[PDB]
Amino acid sequence: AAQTNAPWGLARISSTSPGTSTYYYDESAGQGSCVYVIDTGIEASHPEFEGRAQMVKTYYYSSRDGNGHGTHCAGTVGSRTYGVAKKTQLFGVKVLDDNGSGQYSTIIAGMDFVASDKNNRNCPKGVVASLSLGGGYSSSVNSAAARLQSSGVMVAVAAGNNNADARNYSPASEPSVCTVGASDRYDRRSSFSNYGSVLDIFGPGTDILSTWIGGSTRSISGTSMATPHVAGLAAYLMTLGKTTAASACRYIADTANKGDLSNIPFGTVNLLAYNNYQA
Repeated sequence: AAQTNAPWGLARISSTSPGTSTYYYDESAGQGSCVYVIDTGIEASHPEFEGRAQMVKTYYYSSRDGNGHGTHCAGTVGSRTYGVAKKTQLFGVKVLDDNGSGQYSTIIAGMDFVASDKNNRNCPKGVVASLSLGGGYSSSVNSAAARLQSSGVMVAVAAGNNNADARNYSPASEPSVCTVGASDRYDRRSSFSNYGSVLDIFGPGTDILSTWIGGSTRSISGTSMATPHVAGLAAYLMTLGKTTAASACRYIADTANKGDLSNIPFGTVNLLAYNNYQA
């Protein structure tokens, strides 16, 4: 399938080259998979989600996304226009308040929530969790991420926006999950992107168009935007049968565009997420 005048990032992870604007992907489009978006919520009513988004948990007075961030990430995962995996099922877990902040205890609870809740969902093609959040190093946060992964969920987490080594942030620094840095439309490392040996992969993160609350759209930047590209890609590839929740990060690294990014510090992977789709 081909989506013309796609957002650049969608075009990028189906291309061996930057600078194109059509997204190509297998029409299965992640159908039968599920991706949890652990964030500020999701505006499920957005036309862009087509009935495939739902809130399943909140820790606050509402499960509505009063921020927009979680809605944007969800859109990159699976919205009809802005999403990688255009037929996945999207589940919102609001660990972050409408100001975009959250206690680590709450985030940890959300992670263990997802590890259990998947057993209450129909996801025959597999389960992904996307975590466009983080703060300073916490072993208990990492451990929760590792449990969720261990439980059979493909965990994708943002590297962070400090232009520093991701080793000092959680859950970025958890080795067993898939830590995602950010790149721009010219295949440069995003200016803010964290780096380091604990990065697994890069995805598009600068000037990423997606859904926003109030039925809207906007372009923003962050490793928060890169993470759901990889989360969606995982779900898409699991639906294709190509990989599993346990092996998808590795598979994505294996099949990445290699050596194409600039300003990747020595010791950091030079791998850009790529669906290897050939129509």
